[PDB]
Amino acid sequence: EPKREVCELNPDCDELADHIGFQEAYRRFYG
Repeated sequence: EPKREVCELNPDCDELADHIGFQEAYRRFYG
C-alpha cells in the first residue's frame, strides 16, 4: 500500500487518515 506508506510518513496526512482513511487522506494531500 504505497499510499499508506507515503501518508503514514507525514504526520498531517496520517492524522487526516485517522479520520477519513488513507486513500482519501492521500488524495487530499498528494492528489
